[PDB]
Amino acid sequence: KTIIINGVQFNTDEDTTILKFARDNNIDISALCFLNNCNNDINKCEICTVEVEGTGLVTACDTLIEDGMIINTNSDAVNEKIKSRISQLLDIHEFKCGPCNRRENCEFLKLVIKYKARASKPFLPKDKTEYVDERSKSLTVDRTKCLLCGRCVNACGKNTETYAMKFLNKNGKTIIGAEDEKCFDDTNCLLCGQCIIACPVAALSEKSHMDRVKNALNAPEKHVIVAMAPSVRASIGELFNMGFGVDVTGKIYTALRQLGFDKIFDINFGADMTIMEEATQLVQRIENNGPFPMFTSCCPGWVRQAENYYPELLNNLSSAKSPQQIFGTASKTYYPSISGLDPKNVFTVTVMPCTSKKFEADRPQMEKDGLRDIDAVITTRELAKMIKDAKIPFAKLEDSEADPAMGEYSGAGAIFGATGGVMEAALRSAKDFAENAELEDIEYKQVRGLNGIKEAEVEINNNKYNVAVINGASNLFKFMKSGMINEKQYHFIEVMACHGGCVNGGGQPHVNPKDLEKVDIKKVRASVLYNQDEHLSKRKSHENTALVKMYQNYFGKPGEGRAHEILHFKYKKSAWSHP
Ligand code: 402
Ligand code: SF4
Ligand code: SF4
Ligand code: SF4
Ligand code: SF4
Ligand code: FES
Ligand SMILES: [Mg+2]
Ligand SMILES: [Mg+2]
Repeated sequence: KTIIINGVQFNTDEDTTILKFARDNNIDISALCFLNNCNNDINKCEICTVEVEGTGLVTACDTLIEDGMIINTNSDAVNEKIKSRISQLLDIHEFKCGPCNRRENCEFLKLVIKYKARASKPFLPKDKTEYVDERSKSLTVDRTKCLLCGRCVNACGKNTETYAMKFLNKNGKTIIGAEDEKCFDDTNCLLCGQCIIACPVAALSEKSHMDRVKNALNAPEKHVIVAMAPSVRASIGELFNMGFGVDVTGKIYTALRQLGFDKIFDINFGADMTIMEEATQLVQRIENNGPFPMFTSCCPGWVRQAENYYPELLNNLSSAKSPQQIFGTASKTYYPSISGLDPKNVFTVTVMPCTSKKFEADRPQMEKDGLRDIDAVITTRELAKMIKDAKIPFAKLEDSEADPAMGEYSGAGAIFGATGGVMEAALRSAKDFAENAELEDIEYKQVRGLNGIKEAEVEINNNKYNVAVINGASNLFKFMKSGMINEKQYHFIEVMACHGGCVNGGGQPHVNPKDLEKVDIKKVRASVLYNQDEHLSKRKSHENTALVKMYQNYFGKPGEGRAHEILHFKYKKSAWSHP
């Protein structure tokens, strides 16, 4: 219980690692491959090296403290070891930060500066083509940056339990990649991008849509609509040193105008649309007394999980399009009818916290009359890069508002970005629809928060119903495999692939791992959303006035006829085959 670190004595009953004990006691220990409570078991980076008297050099991140330990974190032996390991990394690292997309927030660069490290022989490949894989609609790899730290492999395992990201033996050398070095899209990968979030450097990235967007903007005849996800207004401010949990909605609208977008709408409008359709489908099922359960279908990471692991549930998914695609569909049909635009000249761009959204947008059948629902999807990070490249002073911009026709949104739509958000929003409408009433108690705190699996009983029209909120792809696996699905009859289930909801999406700003233990990123980003909900006068999707008018004037009644024909999408399992 007694340990000495750099000459300082501590008394403690704690059972923890040297790294965690030292950092709790404000002692600096560097780390690289340690993240998500694990390190690279096979190829330890050893950046967390410390000296334990009587033992030698040990890795602090996976060595437990023991009574009587005398530890030096900053001896010559230690600093030369760490510097040596960083130098070896530089030997396989294309160290050219100028045009690098992690230039502003790279963990490796920070370590190189800290230890004054240099390559024993600079790595300068002639042909990066063999190092880069951009076949995916969603994820790209640049192995000239890869430190083989395993953080993406561990994060895939931890977050999704698919292990789609693996170590591979290629040409007799170790790389990371997909099963058999396939394109990720052709594997059980969810394209959720949690591996990207985990990456300390620029080796993993989103598939860029930025030139699709800039081309559309500069095309004379193109009318470029832009619309951002719920999570974007709660996040993007982090990349302009505005801190965490800042609502920057009004600034984003202003910046998008300054970027030259022709119409400023909002995906939250599409969220209200999804609710209109999905809550209607839920009431339909309640009155048909089936089929049950109905699952949400707005998360393309979860749709891919269902496709790849549970195709028997594909017919249990709501046929309502996701906020992105339903908005997109409306952008090519309703929007011209109220604007005069030639549908073929409309180019619809979304801004998402999500890499999987790019795959969804590019699904061959997400189209009508030769017109894509969505033409481009850029991540939070990409929009930040566009803003910085345009030299727009984001933090000092005035607030503007969205164009109302497809920009208004309710508080129900606003909270989509948090785990349990869709559930809560959908219940607010379904209850009003089924009872043909406008109920006052609308908050469903039971489905909120970061618990991995959330259940609640709701009563609708003198009948009790069972709902569940699955928070993260690994938790969907747990729910199903453990038979939790069978311990009662579920009627409506929300699934999000990313733990925390879209606020923790694969397209979101990276956050430093130590600032990550300072701030709960999942809760602080979500707090912006719930707070908008609390202060909006319209808190149900079906009270959205521009939505109501669009339905009254163009689509008709949700869930039926026109709305069904246009605003819905069904996923179908493959017929039985041998082999
Ligand atoms: N389409 C859509 Fe969604 C909405 O609204 C986003 O835009 Fe999400 C967010 N934020 C993302 O990415 S998707 C999963 N449904 C919940 S939130
Ligand atoms: S990954 Fe980091 S260290 Fe490597 S070139 Fe990019 S910014 Fe520089
Ligand atoms: S995108 Fe998601 S599922 Fe695919 S390798 Fe990365 S973490 Fe795993
Ligand atoms: S892609 Fe990134 S997280 Fe994965 S091993 Fe390479 S450097 Fe580490
Ligand atoms: S939870 Fe949100 S960000 Fe994550 S994969 Fe699903 S839609 Fe994308
Ligand atoms: S951080 Fe401890 S071995 Fe990598
Ligand atoms: Mg370990
Ligand atoms: Mg233009």
